[PDB]
Amino acid sequence: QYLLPEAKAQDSDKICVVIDLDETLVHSSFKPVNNADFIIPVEIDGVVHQVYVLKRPHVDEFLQRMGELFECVLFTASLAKYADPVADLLDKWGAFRARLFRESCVFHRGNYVKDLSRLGRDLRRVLILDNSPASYVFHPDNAVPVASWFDNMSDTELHDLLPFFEQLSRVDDVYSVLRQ
Ligand SMILES: COCCCOc1ccnc(C[S@@](=O)c2nc3ccccc3[nH]2)c1C
Ligand SMILES: [Mg+2]
Repeated sequence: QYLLPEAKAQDSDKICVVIDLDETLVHSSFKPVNNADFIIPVEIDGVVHQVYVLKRPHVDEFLQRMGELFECVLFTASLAKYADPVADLLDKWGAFRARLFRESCVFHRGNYVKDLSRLGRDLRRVLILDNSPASYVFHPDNAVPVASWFDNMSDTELHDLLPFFEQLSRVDDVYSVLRQ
């Protein structure tokens, strides 16, 4: 059975957007970072290591606005033990109606593929936002490309992507804009 429960009533009419974490919304690292947005302690084989998390610019405006426009789902290749605490801390608005992690990805030809068909949502109303063209090899026509973000604090891509999602949020069939 499908990766998601049935949409709640607030969410059923909306387009479902699958959103990536790392290098899409945040960039985390084991190397200490000086003025970090948050620091997550992560237990790895019994030893706690600090993870230094930087937020991509305009991520707050971005997530609060997508949480309105869409049934937003976090879908990352990372492990819950790291991604859940990052989410609790980023997601100030209850934007993510679900969280999917490494076990929900398909490992295909050495890549973590987000298989939109296991989602349980009509595919004409599913979008995937990911820095990584491989996570959507199976659904290239459901995808909004975004560049990988590491630390460039002049980045404006989340802000610049918003009027396009504003338009997508209203169509009956995303393929009518993307093209399948
Ligand atoms: C001591 O290093 C061993 C790493 C074990 O993996 C873990 C475990 C917990 N947390 C993290 C933090 S995160 O930066 C991260 N992003 C990733 C993207 C792809 C694959 C693994 C990833 N891991 C990682 C990478
Ligand atoms: Mg990524």
